[PDB]
Amino acid sequence: MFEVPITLTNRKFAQRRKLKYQYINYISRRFDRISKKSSDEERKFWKKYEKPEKSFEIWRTVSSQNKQPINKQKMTYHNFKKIEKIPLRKMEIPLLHCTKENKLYFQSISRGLEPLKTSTSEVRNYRTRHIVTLTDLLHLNVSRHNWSLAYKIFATLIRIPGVQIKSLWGIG
DNA sequence: TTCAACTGCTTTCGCATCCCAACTACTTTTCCTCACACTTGTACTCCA
Repeated sequence: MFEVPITLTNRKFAQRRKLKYQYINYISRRFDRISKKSSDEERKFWKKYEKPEKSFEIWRTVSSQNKQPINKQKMTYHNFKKIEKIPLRKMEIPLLHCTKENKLYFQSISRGLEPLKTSTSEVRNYRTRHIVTLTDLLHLNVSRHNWSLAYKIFATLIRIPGVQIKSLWGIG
């Protein structure tokens, strides 16, 4: 349930985000050439946005000049399936080089259908399996205001290698 | 018959642009663990 302090990575997750952010670069360019009639591939993505670094989300005052008139002309299904088609053409040949469940992912996440499999569950590393165990027992006693026990879990969690700042300072 | 620059000399011992590095990333090195499609009979009756 609770967040874990692991620097966990797998090839199926390194691909499935890269399989996603490779695609998004093409469909972003395609949206602006139809707006013109009217290469890490993820390092290239975040150059469109400013990472907030103070808050989670870049919140912004509103009663100011950051306002806009509402755009009138809206989407339809006929324009959406023709603006995605040419990015869906070029994507299909790297879709057969990637693994089929990464390929099952991008087929599923492009029609809606967010993933229901959370990444810290199938990792099965036996050391992360205790790091997932301890942090769900760490928060559970802090939830239950049991402090001599949640001390003991927290003293044991910081000694297991690979744990982060996340557990460290927050519940001081 | 004079003005104005070129001129060597003050002491006496001893003191005294190129490289490197940081951290976080991404990647390669491979080795190990199984599945996915194909096929002949046999089984349960099928129509003669």
